[PDB]
Amino acid sequence: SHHWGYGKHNGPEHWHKDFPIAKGERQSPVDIDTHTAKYDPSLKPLSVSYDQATSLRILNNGHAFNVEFDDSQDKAVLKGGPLDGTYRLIQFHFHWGSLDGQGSEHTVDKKKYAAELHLVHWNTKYGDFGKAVQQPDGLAVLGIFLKVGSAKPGLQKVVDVLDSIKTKGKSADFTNFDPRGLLPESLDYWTYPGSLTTPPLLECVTWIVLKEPISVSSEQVLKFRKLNFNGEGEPEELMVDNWRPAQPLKNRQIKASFK
Ligand SMILES: NS(=O)(=O)c1ccc(OC[C@@H](O)C[Te]C[C@@H](O)COc2ccc(S(N)(=O)=O)cc2)cc1
Ligand SMILES: [Zn+2]
Repeated sequence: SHHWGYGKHNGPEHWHKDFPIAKGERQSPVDIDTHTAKYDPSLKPLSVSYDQATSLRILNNGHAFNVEFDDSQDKAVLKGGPLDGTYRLIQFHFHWGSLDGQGSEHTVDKKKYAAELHLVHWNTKYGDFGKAVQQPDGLAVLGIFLKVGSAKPGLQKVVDVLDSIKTKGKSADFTNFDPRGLLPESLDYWTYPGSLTTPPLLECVTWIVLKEPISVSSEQVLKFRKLNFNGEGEPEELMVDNWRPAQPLKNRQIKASFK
C-alpha cells in the first residue's frame, strides 16, 4: 500500500524506491531561472474559462486538501497558451510551509514562496483523468504562487471549512465556490513539460506557472497549517511542508509568455 509522505522517513528522498520515475527526465517542480527562460512569440493567448465551474466537495487526502469539481462536461476549462485543445478542471489544491519562507514547489531564481496553488486540468481528447495521466500531454496544471501580505477575499470560504476536514479521509460539501477569486490580475506565465509532483510522479503535465503571485494573509495560511496528515485518532502530525523540492531541469526549456 502507499506509505509515501513528507517526513524524514517517507519523504521526497525515499520516493524513488517505489516510484523510480522520480529520477526521470521530466520531473517537477523545477527552479525557474528568469534570465534563461526565453520569450516565445509563438505561444497563443491563455484562456481561463471558469464562468460555469461547479465545485462539489473538499477532501483531506492525507497529503493536501483538494477542492473537487464536476468534470463531466466542459464547465471550467483551460485552453490556449502552449496547449492543444481543451483541458477540464478536475480539482485544485495547495502546497505550503511551516513558515512563510518556504512552501512553494516551483521556485523563481531560487526564491521559495509561502505556498503554491495547483489548478489541475485533463485533456478531453483522452476521455477521463485516469487515461490522461498515461499521456505526455494528458494534464495541464496552472500553478500560482502565494505570498503573505493582504488577505485574499476569494480564499476565505476555503479557509473557513478547513476545521471540518482536519484529518485524513474527512470531506465536506463545497458547492458554489468560484475559483476565479484565486487568480492574480495578470496571466503572464512560464511553461515547461513536467510531471505530477507527488507519487506516482507521472510525466504527463504541461506546467503553466503564473509570474504574478497572489497575496494571502498570515491568518489565512496559519489555518492551512492546522490541518493534519494523520487520520482521526492517530498521533497528531501537522500538515506542513507538503512540498517537493526543485528537480533537475535536464534537457528542458522554460518558455515565457511575456517580454
Ligand atoms: N501504469 S502507469 O501509467 O505507470 C500508472 C501509474 C499510476 C497510476 O495511478 C493513476 C491515479 O490517477 C493516481 Te494519479 C491521481 C492522484 O489523484 C494524484 O493526482 C495528482 C494530481 C496533481 C498533482 S500536482 N501536485 O502535480 O498538481 C499531483 C497528483 C496510473 C498509471
Ligand atoms: Zn500540487
